[PDB]
Parts: sequence; C-alpha cells; structure tokens
Amino acid sequence: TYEYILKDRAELGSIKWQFMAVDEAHRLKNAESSLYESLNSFKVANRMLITGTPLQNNIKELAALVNFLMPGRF
DNA sequence: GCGCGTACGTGCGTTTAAGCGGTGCTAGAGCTGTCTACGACCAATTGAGCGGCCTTCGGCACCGGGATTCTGATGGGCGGCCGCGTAT
Repeated sequence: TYEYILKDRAELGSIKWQFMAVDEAHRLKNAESSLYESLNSFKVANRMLITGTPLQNNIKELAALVNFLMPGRF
C-alpha cells in the first residue's frame, strides 16, 4: 500500500527490484511529495504507469510523469 | 505517634480521535510602485509655568457672665439642770 511505503522505507529499500507497476498513479500529481521522492529511491530498472490521469490541466503532471521515469527529458 | 479511612495509582480491556502524509483552494501576507500629506526644522513673539513669598476665613476645642440653689451662724421661747443659797 501507499502508506506502507512511507512507513517502511528501510525494509523495502534494502531489496533490489527491476519492475514497478502501479494502479491509479494519480498520486504523483505534484513532484514535491513524499511518495514521488520515495519511489525514486528504489534502485529499479524498468517502470510502468497504468492510469488515466488528466495530463492537460497542469504541465507539472505530464512533466512529472516524464522525468519520473526518464530523468533529463523536458 | 498512631490509627482510621478512603482516595488515588496501577492494570486491562474497550474505545475514541490524534497524528500521518495526500491533495486542493484561495486568502491573506509581502512585495512593489507612485503621491503627497504631515512632521521635522529654523524663525520671532508671547504667556503659561516655576520659585519666592506670605493670606484669610472657618472649624475644633477650649471658654464667659449672670441668675439661682444649697449650706452656715443667728435667736426668741418653752423646758429642763438638780444644786448652792438666803430667810424664818
């Protein structure tokens, strides 16, 4: 669960991962949240976002989903 | 010191609401930008304010004069002294 990530970061962070999937990924609307920086701490290889959030009301949402998986792109 | 009483500490179970991190929204602080009113400053004149000096009537508490009330020597008259004293 989302709260179990913020509550337990040392147990899940000490394990290596390679694939990450999330349903209803609208929680990453702002790039200044604890979950946004928390998911970026896990050393993974590939990610996958399965959601249908409106990426047109704010550019920080689409850009947040761009740099969330590809750090460097605009 | 001692003794009576009971209330408050310690426990468990039940229960209730803080704390967490999640998002959204807009209000109200903070910044910013132009104008100008109100306060500082310098001037000259004026009387409120301070030192210097002594004021007057009213109120607390001691006072003042005059009629009136109570105590003391005075005094004739009715009675009692029984004891020295003159007359036959």
